[PDB]
Amino acid sequence: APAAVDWRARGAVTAVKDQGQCGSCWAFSAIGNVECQWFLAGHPLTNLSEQMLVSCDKTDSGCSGGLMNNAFEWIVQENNGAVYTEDSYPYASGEGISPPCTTSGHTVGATITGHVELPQDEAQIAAWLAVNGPVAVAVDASSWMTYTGGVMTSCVSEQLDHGVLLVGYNDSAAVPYWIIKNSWTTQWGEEGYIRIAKGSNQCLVKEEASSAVVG
Repeated sequence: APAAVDWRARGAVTAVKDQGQCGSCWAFSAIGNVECQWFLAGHPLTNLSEQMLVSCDKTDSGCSGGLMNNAFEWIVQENNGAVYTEDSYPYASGEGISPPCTTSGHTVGATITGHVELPQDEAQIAAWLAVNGPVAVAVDASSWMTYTGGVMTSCVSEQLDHGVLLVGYNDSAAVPYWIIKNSWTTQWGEEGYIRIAKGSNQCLVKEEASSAVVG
């Protein structure tokens, strides 16, 4: 809160997952944000279900893409605020297809009441994150298949195409950076994470930032 915040070092972030061949990054961003906000609201960190969104959220398009803001509003407006545990609705879309939605046989792991859309300003996003926790963001991920580690100091920043989770920042480093959880397994990047320079809208990170509200 200023200087540096890393919510992974606060017990607030679950393990890196794998979206597989499904274009479900929107769902991993939205659920990763809910997992962290649920913990920060005073509940034990629980793994929650991306499959629930890929299969049941009909305001988004399953393995053909979606938006974290639509995903948050589908949970509130159509699923009575419920987010199921990952254990009770496991990921089933690794091959690139979303099975039909099942409405029963699952357990509620978290509930949310709404969502807030954050200012398109990195200093303001950092100020909110420092106090309220991890933020879902959309980025241009064109450069990211060649990311091998370290702080990426220049990033292609043309078109938003990927949704991820901002878990921290460090303004004390040589080049200030953001720390981001991705969904392409631990074999990619720094054990599934990436750091990009902060303060110059690298990869269009300030453009579409939002968070679920629980309470």
